[PDB]
Amino acid sequence: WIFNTEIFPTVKEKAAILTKMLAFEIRGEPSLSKLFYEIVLKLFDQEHFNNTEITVRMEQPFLVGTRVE
Repeated sequence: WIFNTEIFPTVKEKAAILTKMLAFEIRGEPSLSKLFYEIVLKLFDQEHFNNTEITVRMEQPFLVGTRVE
């Protein structure tokens, strides 16, 4: 979903569906959370001075991602 451009009309729906994936470490699933923080890290990889993300990826899962043991 995230890593391509299409007629999906806004990126806030991608943001709201990806921000829900912070329950993987709360419920106790390490592998799904590892994949999720890998794709958040890849979203921050292909950006130097860019907004290929939306700015809520810099807000919640980046900051929780600096804590993930």
